[PDB]
Amino acid sequence: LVPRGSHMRILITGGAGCLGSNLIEHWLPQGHEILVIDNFATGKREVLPPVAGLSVIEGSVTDAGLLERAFDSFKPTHVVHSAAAYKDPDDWAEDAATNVQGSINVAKAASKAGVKRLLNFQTALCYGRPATVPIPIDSPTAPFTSYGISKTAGEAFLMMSDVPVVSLRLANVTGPRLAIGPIPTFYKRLKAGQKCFCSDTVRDFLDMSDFLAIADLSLQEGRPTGVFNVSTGEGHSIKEVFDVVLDYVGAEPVPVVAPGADDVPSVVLDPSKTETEFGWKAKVDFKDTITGQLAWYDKYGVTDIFSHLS
Amino acid sequence: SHMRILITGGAGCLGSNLIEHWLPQGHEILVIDNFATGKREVLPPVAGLSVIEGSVTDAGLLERAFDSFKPTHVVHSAAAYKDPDDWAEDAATNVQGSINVAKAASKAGVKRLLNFQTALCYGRPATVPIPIDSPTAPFTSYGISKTAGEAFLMMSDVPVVSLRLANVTGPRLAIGPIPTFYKRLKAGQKCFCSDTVRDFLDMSDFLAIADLSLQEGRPTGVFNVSTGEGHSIKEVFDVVLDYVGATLAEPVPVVAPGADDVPSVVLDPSKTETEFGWKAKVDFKDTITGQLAWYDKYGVTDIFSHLSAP
Ligand SMILES: NC(=O)c1ccc[n+]([C@@H]2O[C@H](COP(=O)([O-])OP(=O)(O)OC[C@H]3O[C@@H](n4cnc5c(N)ncnc54)[C@H](O)[C@@H]3O)[C@@H](O)[C@H]2O)c1
Ligand SMILES: NC(=O)c1ccc[n+]([C@@H]2O[C@H](COP(=O)([O-])OP(=O)(O)OC[C@H]3O[C@@H](n4cnc5c(N)ncnc54)[C@H](O)[C@@H]3O)[C@@H](O)[C@H]2O)c1
Ligand SMILES: [Mg+2]
Repeated sequence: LVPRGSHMRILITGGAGCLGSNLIEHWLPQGHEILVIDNFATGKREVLPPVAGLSVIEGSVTDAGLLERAFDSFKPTHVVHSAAAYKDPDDWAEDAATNVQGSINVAKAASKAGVKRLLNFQTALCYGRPATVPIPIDSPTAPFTSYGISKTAGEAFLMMSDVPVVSLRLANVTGPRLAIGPIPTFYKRLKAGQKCFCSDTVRDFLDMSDFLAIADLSLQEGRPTGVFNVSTGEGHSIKEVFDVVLDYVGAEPVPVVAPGADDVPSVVLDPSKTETEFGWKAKVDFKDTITGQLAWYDKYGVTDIFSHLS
Repeated sequence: SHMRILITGGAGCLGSNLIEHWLPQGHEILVIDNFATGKREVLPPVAGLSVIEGSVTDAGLLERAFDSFKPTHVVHSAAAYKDPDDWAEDAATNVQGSINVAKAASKAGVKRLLNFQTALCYGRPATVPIPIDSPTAPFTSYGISKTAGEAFLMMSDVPVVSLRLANVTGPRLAIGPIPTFYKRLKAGQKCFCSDTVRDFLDMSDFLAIADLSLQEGRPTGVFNVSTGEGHSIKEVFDVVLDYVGATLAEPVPVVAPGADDVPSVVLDPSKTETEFGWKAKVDFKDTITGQLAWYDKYGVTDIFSHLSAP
């Protein structure tokens, strides 16, 4: 039915996570039909209320029969692959099963089911220690952690698919229900009057609204396929983030501390090919990105369970 | 210098040739193999040799093998590759299998783990001969899963050597251009050579570096194993023609390489020479000729054992 001429039946793996739930909140009010598959390893049941147009299967992308049955009953036109394992750096076996084998399973099931477009999200950890920052899209993959090695292979399998695939390599995305990293940490700590420390690292940040716009473009028939960096292309230090929080919240000068052994000095993506090929560009700058995150904390707390669905 | 060696994939070409080299020296050897491609004939019931039939994907089986056998050394030679559409098997054997082998070896406190890597990990190289610090950029099921496998092994606390190998020739090689030209030329069938360049390594040179790799105090990490010289498939053909003594009814056509066929894959072994002091001794003509001489004696067979069975 609606939206007229472009109703999607969207199968979203990992739909109970941050990105998944934010996409559901974006698409469901438009009339799209959504099916989520999640094992609740990190995602939350509370972000998936029993509303019309939304179904939820508690299961794993590693379970290939659960997937064939779900693709067969639901008949999606589109797939968003957002399921990932990462929480235990030493559980290589779970990373490989979810991130490699689960990607392969989704790919095979999508191809059989005839889906029009498949959207995957890739961690910038795929680049490992880059030689060039901002990282060009044609830079090699060079992961050196369980999460990066497994995601790298996952993406590589997906790119062999006969289904048109977009894999978005992502900046640190901010928005509703983000509850980890420097933004919430500096916010809670500064309100608690606790000592903060800034890693001596450059990172990039993307506002949820800009993430949503490229996700929309990525699922349109006829649009480009392949791997794409999604960023403003600007990098900001952890200290710069801290400074925005401090001023926002209104509290000895903060020490610049690290970086840890496995911490890459600078990770900032070059989005130039994505601008060219999609005509997309990130509209929300750094200050507004962090500020809107902090504004969300003021209203709902540092929580990962506040649903904007009725 | 007595070794208790656990060899996964020991029924295959490299594994079985290793066993023939090491078992006469008094080493105790356990093989784990699922016989996907390796043959039961190459592993006779002799003193010093144990065979468990099973998969590196089976974490339970592996734990029980490492516990009972207590290896001092591990040679990880198991790989899946035969069906390029069977991504799930490639990922299970090559990624999960490598992870199970790494974890089990770590737990059992092995002195040294030896891995073999396909040059498909390099994808389409930017520089030939391929430097050892070149990126991994695989684009096939076999190259992707093996790349991930090796990367997981490199995260082990056990000392690891991973050898990126030229095309190894020796007893029981029954695939590739060498046996194909030998058989076809003797039968009067038309041959064609792809216009590609490759490297070839005699078994004797392979045994030498494998030996060095298993010795305490030796270097660790990734290494290219090669003469460092490349030869076209036409050059291989030419050696086979002359050796077989055939007369051609038309010149061999040299044809443009396939879609997925990398034009030139030759490895630069300099770091291996620097750190190991190893250098490949057998030149191209002698390497090809030694393969053809083996076929003259035994035929193109992968079931002839050089071990003396009771
Ligand atoms: N949020 C970011 O800024 C960011 C940056 C780079 C890449 N990514 C990628 O985007 C995707 C979503 O990230 P997120 O930030 O929303 O994280 P998230 O932890 O909130 O993950 C999404 C979900 O995956 C689920 N999951 C894990 N294993 C599963 C399994 N085997 N079967 C089904 N579901 C499973 C979790 O329960 C979770 O809800 C991931 O692939 C991640 O690697 C995110
Ligand atoms: N021979 C070469 O020139 C060459 C070149 C580069 C890399 N390598 C690497 O060297 C290693 C051995 O190669 P090969 O030429 O001997 O090939 P091979 O096919 O003869 O041997 C691989 C062996 O692994 C076994 N196997 C497959 N899946 C298994 C599983 N799940 N559990 C246990 N065993 C399993 C097969 O039965 C087979 O005996 C492989 O890792 C390969 O990728 C070989
Ligand atoms: Mg092989």
